[PDB]
Amino acid sequence: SNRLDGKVAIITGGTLGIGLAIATKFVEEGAKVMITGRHSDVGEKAAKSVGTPDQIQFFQHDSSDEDGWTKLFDATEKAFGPVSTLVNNAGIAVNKSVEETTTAEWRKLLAVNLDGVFFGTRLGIQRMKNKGLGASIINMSSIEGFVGDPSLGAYNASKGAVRIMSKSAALDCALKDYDVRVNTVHPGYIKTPSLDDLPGAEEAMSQRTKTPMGHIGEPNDIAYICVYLASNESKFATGSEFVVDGGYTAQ
Amino acid sequence: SNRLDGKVAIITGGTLGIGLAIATKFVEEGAKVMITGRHSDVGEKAAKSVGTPDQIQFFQHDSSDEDGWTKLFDATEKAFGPVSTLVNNAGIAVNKSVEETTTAEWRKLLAVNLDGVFFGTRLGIQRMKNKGLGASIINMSSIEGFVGDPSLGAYNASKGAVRIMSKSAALDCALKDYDVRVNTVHPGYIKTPSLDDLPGAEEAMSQRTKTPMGHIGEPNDIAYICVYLASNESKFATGSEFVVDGGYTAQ
Amino acid sequence: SNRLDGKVAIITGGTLGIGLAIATKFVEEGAKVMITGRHSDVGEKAAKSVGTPDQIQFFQHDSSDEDGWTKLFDATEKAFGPVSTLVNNAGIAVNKSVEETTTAEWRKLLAVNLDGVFFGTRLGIQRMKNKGLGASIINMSSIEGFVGDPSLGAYNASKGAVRIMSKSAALDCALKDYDVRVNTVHPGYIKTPSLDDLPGAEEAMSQRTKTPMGHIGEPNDIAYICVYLASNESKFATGSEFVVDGGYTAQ
Amino acid sequence: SNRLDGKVAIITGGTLGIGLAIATKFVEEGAKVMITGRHSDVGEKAAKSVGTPDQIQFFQHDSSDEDGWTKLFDATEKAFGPVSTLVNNAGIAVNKSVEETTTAEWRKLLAVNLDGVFFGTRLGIQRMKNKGLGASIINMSSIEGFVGDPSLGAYNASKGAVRIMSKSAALDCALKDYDVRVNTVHPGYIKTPSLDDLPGAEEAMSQRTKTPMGHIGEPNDIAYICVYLASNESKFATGSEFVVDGGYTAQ
Amino acid sequence: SNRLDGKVAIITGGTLGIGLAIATKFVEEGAKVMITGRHSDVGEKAAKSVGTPDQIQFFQHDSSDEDGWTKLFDATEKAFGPVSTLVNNAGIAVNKSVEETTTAEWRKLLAVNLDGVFFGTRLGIQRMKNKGLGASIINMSSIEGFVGDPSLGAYNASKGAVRIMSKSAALDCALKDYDVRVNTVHPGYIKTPSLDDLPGAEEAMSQRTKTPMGHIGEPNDIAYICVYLASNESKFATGSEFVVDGGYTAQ
Amino acid sequence: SNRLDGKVAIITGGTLGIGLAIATKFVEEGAKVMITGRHSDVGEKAAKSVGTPDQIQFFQHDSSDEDGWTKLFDATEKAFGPVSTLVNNAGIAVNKSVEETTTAEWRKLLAVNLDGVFFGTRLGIQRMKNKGLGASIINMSSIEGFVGDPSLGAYNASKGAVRIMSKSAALDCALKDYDVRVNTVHPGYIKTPSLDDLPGAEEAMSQRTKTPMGHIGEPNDIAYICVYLASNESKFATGSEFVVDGGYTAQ
Amino acid sequence: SNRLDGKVAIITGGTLGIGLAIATKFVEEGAKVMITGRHSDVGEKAAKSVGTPDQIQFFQHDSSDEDGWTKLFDATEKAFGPVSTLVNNAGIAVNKSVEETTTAEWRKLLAVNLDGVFFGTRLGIQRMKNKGLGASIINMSSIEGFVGDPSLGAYNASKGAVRIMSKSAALDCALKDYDVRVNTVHPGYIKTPSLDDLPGAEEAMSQRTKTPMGHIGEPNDIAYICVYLASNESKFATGSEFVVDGGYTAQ
Amino acid sequence: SNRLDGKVAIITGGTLGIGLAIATKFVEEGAKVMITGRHSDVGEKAAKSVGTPDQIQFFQHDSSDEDGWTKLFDATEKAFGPVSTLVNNAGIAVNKSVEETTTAEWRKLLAVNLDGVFFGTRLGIQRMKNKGLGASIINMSSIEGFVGDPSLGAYNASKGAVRIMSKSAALDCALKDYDVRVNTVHPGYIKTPSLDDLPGAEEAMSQRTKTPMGHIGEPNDIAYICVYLASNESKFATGSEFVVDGGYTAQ
Ligand SMILES: [Mg+2]
Ligand SMILES: [Mg+2]
Ligand SMILES: [Mg+2]
Ligand SMILES: [Mg+2]
Ligand SMILES: [Mg+2]
Ligand SMILES: [Mg+2]
Repeated sequence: SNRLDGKVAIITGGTLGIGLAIATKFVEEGAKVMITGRHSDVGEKAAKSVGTPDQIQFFQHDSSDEDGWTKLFDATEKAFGPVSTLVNNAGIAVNKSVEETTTAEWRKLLAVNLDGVFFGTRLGIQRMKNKGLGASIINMSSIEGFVGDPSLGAYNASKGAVRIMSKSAALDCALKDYDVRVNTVHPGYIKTPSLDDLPGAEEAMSQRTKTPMGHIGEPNDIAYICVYLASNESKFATGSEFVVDGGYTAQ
Repeated sequence: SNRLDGKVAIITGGTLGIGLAIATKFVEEGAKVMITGRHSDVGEKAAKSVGTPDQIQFFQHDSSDEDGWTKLFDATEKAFGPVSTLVNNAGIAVNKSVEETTTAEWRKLLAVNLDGVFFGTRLGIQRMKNKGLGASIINMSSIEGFVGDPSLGAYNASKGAVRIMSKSAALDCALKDYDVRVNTVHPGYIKTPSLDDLPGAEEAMSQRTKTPMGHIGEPNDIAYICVYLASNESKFATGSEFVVDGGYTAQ
Repeated sequence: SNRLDGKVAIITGGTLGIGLAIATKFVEEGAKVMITGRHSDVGEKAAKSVGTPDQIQFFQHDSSDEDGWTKLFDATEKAFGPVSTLVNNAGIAVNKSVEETTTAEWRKLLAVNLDGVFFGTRLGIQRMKNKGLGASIINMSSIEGFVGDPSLGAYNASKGAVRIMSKSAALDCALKDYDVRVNTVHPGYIKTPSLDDLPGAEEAMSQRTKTPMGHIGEPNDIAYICVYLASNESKFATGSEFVVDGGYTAQ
Repeated sequence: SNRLDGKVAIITGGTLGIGLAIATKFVEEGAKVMITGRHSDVGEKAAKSVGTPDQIQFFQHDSSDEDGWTKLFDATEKAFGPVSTLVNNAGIAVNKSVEETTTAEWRKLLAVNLDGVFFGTRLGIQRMKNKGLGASIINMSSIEGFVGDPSLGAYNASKGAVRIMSKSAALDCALKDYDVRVNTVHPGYIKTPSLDDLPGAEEAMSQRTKTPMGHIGEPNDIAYICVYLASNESKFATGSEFVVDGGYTAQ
Repeated sequence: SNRLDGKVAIITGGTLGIGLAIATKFVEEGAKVMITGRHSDVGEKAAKSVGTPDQIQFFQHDSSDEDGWTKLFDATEKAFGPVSTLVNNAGIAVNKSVEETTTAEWRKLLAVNLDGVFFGTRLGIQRMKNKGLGASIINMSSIEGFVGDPSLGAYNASKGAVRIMSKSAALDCALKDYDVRVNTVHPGYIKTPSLDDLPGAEEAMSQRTKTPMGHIGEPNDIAYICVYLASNESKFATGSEFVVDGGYTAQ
Repeated sequence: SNRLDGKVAIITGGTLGIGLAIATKFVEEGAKVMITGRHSDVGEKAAKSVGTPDQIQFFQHDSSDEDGWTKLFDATEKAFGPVSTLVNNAGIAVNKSVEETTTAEWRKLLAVNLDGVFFGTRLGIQRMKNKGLGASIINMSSIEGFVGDPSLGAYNASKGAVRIMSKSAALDCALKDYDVRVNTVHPGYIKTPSLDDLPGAEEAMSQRTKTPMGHIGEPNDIAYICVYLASNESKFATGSEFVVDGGYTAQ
Repeated sequence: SNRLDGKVAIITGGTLGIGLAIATKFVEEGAKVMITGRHSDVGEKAAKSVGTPDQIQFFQHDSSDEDGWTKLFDATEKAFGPVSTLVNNAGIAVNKSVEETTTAEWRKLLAVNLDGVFFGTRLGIQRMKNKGLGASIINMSSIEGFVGDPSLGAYNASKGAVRIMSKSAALDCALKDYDVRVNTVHPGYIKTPSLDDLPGAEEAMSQRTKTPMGHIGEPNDIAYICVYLASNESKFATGSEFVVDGGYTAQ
Repeated sequence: SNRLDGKVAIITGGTLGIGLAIATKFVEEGAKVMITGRHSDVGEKAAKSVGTPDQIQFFQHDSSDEDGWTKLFDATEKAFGPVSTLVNNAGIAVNKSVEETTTAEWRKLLAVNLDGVFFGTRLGIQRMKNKGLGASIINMSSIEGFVGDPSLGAYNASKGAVRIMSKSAALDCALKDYDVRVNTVHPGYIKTPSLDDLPGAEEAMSQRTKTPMGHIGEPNDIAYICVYLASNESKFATGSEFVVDGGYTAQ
């Protein structure tokens, strides 16, 4: 324990599901955390349920709002000191094939899943570089950044852009000695509130033809791999992809 | 010869460089072609230099214009009959790291390199499916869809989105028996007019630490692989990536 | 036509299935060919069925026989002149998991699928370099060099070694200006005699959960991609992997 | 701490370099360990330097000795109880291109780097399955299982086989509910004694064109990622590849 | 009473403030109403507080979502029959001068105040024309569509676009005999929840130099003028502007 | 109904056309009315046709007679109690351009259309202020107070003066807390007897280039807008212009 | 310079304030001018102070004298040739609300501000039409022809009539091809002798709540806009209003 | 002449039509000018045809490109010194009713006609304020910012936003003593290259029912009014609208 001693972390969309589990384990390991979300009653209840205000707080912010990113970092710095860790987790999904995707659907999904991650990654580098913090940016992609799905058109493009954009960021901060690492995490199917939104997807993706283990994962499975990437145990890991999918992409 | 017997092809950005070479070899192999571009004097001169109006014509169209895509297909169908082949080639580049990319730069590059390819891929599936044409959509990505470059931030995201979005399209048309194939092509550094725009990039990317062959490629190197993917010799190839880079990604 | 003008090619295991199709299309495109195999009566009948002795001949040779490789190159050079093209095609498969694979089974498969390809690649570089031939070595891997299968343990290991060993050879001949290219081809499931070793594989791999097109391929699907790699159209392609699998690895 | 509570681990080649660091961190986290090697005086000194005989012991064994693998499991089970974790770490390297590799060199490297890993993986599945141990087999590959190097011919082939063979094992134990996970670790260049086999490799691979961070790693960088894969935090990770290379493969 | 006999109305942003007052008086006068909003708990409570489900219901919808507009009209038609009245009320404000407005602020405000009104006005004409319904589209502009305010830059542009765009719509449906009227409403300062968001604005805008009446208005003041424009008493009014501002624009 | 509960209204020129319709609807909504005119036999018949003497009565008075205005207010107050509402409606028109207007024509039209409205507005403020009546003065202007007509010279000037003079009165009664509101109504072309003064005006102004609806209005179209302005629903409306013209001024 | 080459202009009330400045700039730009006024000693001194008798002269005339208008045109034509330009500038103001305006005050102001402008506009059209002069009539209105003031009752009415009457004249001379243009100028508060009629108006109208620039204008500000309207640069401008008020009417 | 002595002006879209005429007259009056456009051959030819490089130059720039605005001002400052005048002229049109406007058409027109004008107005204020330059921003709206047209939906909204946004800018720079004036110009129909794009619109808009003068204007008609607004003759004019339309809006 205390594998994240002295760290200051922002976690976008950390009030439910995967992000909420990441926040819980981060606090358990010594970090001070700021979770974000769009609904404030859910968000404040989530922060209080994990710990005290000097351990974790909430900040209402839509990841696609460019102006909010500056206020988010200022607030976190004011409460806990300089930020050392960023988890770009907030994202959404659309159940459409490329052929049947409306232009409205296309723009709204990429505004969050791609533009938002770019806004945070870009400002994270500026604020955390050259400060001896052992900085780490963790961008949440997916197995849909490796393989395609016939009814996840815009989502496939979303996560593929994230996959390769982070490699470019990682190289720039390593060649320039910024003391910032960038890595991507690729979950399989995990039981979260948003997966209950796609009816019957859990049973379909628990078949052996899809997930060889015959079942899907839990939010803590993604939390543990991000503790590794946020801690100084991973000080030699940058620009790499980490897959936790129960065998999905192995076949 | 006549490996593309009876085919009807649209090639976006086919008035210079890589696209112009693709158009030349397509006509040489029996196809009827419509090249697009933004400058009309250059475009008409390019079409006439390759062949007669019953072999190839020009259509002024910005790939990021959504309304133009419908008029482009209607014009090509009126001149040559139903379209069977689409090459999503038009793209642009920005010499910026993720840290130093303005939001304006970000939006303009993705409007062409990602939104445009999506507009054509989406409408191509609708117009070419279920017609016995042996249809083929060829999306131009890059080696920057595999590896990152520290000063090609938005470009890396552009080509990564293209890489995985085409896999989703390929699966949807195969599971539904659409008679449409989708594949991506990943060139290395090729001597084109736009590469002279980035000063001294040719000599830098001809070092052995970058391109093991000690030199860069020519536009015909990309033309030949797209004749294969457009012809019926590749009738079992869909959702795959084809790299022609002189060894860049092998090390 | 005559895309392989003036080329001299060795094709191991060219008396059945994929190799016989490669040999057929090579002769049709102007090359002169020497196919190998272990049974000589089938082999002589195979050569005669494709063309006349001044177009194609047969040479009895076990791919795992190290000393025979020198006699194979000497015989082919004597009949047709200096060899310019090598296709390491001969291979076998066993339907066993890693847990239940005997050491005897393990050793015999790697002797053919790995040692044999190494014997040919090593001597091919020595014999074809620095002669202005536009030489090309094509090593036959598989989709099983990309993904795993629970009942193809030793076969998976063989084909993964071929995938990465060819990258090393390709880099060495490019950095040293040898005028030799090395590339790998990765077929999906193809209807050949070798499918009798995997009982029931055609029906099993024709499900949509396996091959999205709902069917498996034919030997000519692999022949056409090897015409491209053997011809000078691919003079900028080295160290790359080319997949023709009907969508198998895209999901 | 005690992230490896109650685990029993075998680490081949755990008397130097990476393996010794894995053994050190395993004991620190609660596991009981048996390290192997060929020289017994160094091995006994190595075990004693890490802890007491009830924490860690040594067993003289050549990874290529098939019969010794059964005695290795019997000895470890007798001292500590049933084995739950296996790290196939022992390996060697040779600085030779494919063109200039002797058959003797080829056979000896694959006997250790490939046959040895196969011997352990095969018997590990048999001995650890269906016992509620939360078993985990970690096979040591490399970045040379992803990209090629012009002077690592046989080493590239070895490590590529390990990469894809482990996927096959992982799928078999997940589809059959064996309670065994299989994953591979791919280190970059790490300062170990084994670097004396590649002369001048530290200075060569510390150029920015090779490792973007401008330096190579230390053995503890690989130890921490193997603690994650050996613990139950990774219970949803199987058949995956984890890269710790300082940015090497991102460009 | 029953001045709106038999009418079916959609009111965007009708769960608070001005829109909520419009909805209340509409139901009181015989109309059947569907109010929209982004927060569903507030929205459902608002609908129930005004009347029964056969008088008024709620529909969660962001006016800037183009796809939602079609579902909004379908839902209202399913519950109450064909829609006859549309009130484009939802809007937001930003306290910035033109000089100090960020591009992010600019785009977000116009996405709601201009794009949203255009989406509803465009689809309203298509759905309500040529059906004998006595249709009426009421677009909510402001006094800031007549005069400027030094710290309401984007808002001034928002409401000015609405003012003149509705004139074009009104003329098109009158020249074509569509039986659809379009008019704009221009409130002064009204005590609503969003006016409490701009601190001290109420006291500042209640000075006689600003509002000659020495006080600001109440939500019912805007409700009554929209009952007139929705009823058949205004059957000769189209393309006109109606100001209720307590004298603001008279001086 | 009873939207004008307890109100006492004077309507000049209420024996024909627009004024008679205003009087009719005023009584229907609870007000008690005194209509004026110059011919007494028509006037008495008009009053009786609308209702009983305790609802509406007639008073012979020329709007340009200054002394008669005091007797008009005294008579109305004696019959119904204190007056709360005034509609300055009486007016006439002449079909002449500025170039060909006689001074006699000029003086007579402004004596009625301007001097008369001034006489009533001035005395209305004096008599109705500071009595808690919710007083409202409605001055009848026209679209000819907004745009010009080449053959309505003197009429244009009259109606433009009314438009801006009422703004001045409205401001004075709001700054001084008089409890009196002043507003103007601007009708388009309405079918009344007064159209005999403009020969052929109905057919001329019913062209689409003039009134977009293709027809002119009826007197009730103006009556309804004056019910709103006379009732307490408009208690926040003062100094404003309300146009009911069938789209005339929108183009 | 000489922007008014060959023009002959009458300027009513050109012996003080705004008119004297218009006369000064007119002569400087080549026009020959006749200024009018009621006091002849001031008028003769004013003419002499601007230039010589062959450039500018004086004519004693009260703008409300109808018969004098014919002698004014005859005198000016005799001295300089046919008149081409008329500026209806003479006007007066009274500081009274509508409620407290005497009928005597009302009649005298409209006799000058309205009847006088009508007398000149009517005869100007008759005398200047159809002579190729490029004629231009400029009627002086005010911001008080746009907005109301609580203590400028009769003045507001005068200036509103001028605003709309000039539109009617402008249309008549354009539809009939008279070669006469009519336009209005609307000044803000300007420092002139006429400000003694509104006591304290300079300090009152220099507050930022009134004139945003914090000061009032000078007579030359109005002279320059009348040079444009009198010259042939404005040959496409007719029936329009030109405001020079320091921002007064923008808020 | 030299009414624009010592001024430095940027004119967007000044290579054709209205802007080209504005540039010509500006140079004639002493200003130094930088015209912008998208086509560089047309643009350079336009600059040279008006004057020498020390009088006028060209700068390729799309007004909708946000990044280009900073480079445009820097270039003009480098060639001529600090900029004092900005003319936001570049705009485009779409021939669609609100009902039949595609979302693509809507976004593209507003990107130029509204976003572009905002980009220049915002940066113009920052660069020209508080420098004693007598700065002037002239925004090109239209008569379609006053009245509507049934087939100019997006254009009507474009010009209405411009009309009211400039009022807000004018007030902010006057209240803060910025020495910057903002005004809008509203042309009628003018014969330009883009008006020949709408076939037969010239004859339709030259009818007396549309333009009372029976003809349309020429580019110089708009040039002259912008010389007035750019010169110090208009130092008291801010936040006002200037119409030159041949009587269009007067009826
Ligand atoms: Mg986008
Ligand atoms: Mg797969
Ligand atoms: Mg690399
Ligand atoms: Mg009009
Ligand atoms: Mg005002
Ligand atoms: Mg917009």
